[PDB]
Amino acid sequence: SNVPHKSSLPEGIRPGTVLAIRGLVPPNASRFHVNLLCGEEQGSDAALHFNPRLDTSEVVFNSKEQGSWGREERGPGVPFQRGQPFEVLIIASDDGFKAVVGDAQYHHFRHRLPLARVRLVEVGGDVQLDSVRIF
Amino acid sequence: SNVPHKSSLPEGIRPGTVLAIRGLVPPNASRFHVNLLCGEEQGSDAALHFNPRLDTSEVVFNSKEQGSWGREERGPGVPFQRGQPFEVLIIASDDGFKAVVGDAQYHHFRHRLPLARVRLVEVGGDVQLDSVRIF
Repeated sequence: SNVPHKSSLPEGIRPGTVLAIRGLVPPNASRFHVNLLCGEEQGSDAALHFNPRLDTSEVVFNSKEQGSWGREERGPGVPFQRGQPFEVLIIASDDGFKAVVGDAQYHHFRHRLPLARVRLVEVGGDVQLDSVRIF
Repeated sequence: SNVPHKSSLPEGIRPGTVLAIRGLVPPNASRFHVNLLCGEEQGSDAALHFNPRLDTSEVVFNSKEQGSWGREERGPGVPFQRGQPFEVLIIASDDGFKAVVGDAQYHHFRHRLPLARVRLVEVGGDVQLDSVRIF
């Protein structure tokens, strides 16, 4: 099911980077995640934690700095559902991350960590990954 | 007939703007183009001219400033096919525009004109335009 999928970013990501994720939410999915991490260690700091929760019908955005999670932000409802495919874009700007779902602007997450700290993209949880691409 | 499509950019563009163009090349197409223009008058500067040419089997990149073109850049082959649909992403970064065709980055066009000058997207030529979206 391609999970957990990891994409190393040796030179980081610059403003104007597009992370395109396509996949299927399987019929009994609880939640999956897309993490922009600062290192490969267990529990690495996270510039972005993108967490669709099918079981609670929420989409959580958060960061992790010096080992402690920030305050969660929530998007406007769950634009995913079990047994349906999806296309997500996570777009890095100078100001934050834009989440696009189903070709529609979904949520904007202001930067909390420096963007230059990102070195790894991880995708895992209850998702059957079609493709992960980084432009 | 066959008038160029125009979309204005109210807030202009900056690092992180993504221009998503989906369409189809007509079966007897010669060429089509996507322009990032700096104004609404005829002949205004083009920060980016993206010009797939089916008749000469190439894709030409260029810029226009005060009526005169610049140095032409070309990409590896032509990832377009007469009669076939396509998806193009033009991604504004800090050092240039990233052009994605299909599922892969095709060319990097380093900025020649200031990014803050772009105010209009124009698409013309032999192309069926299905959707233009700015994220």
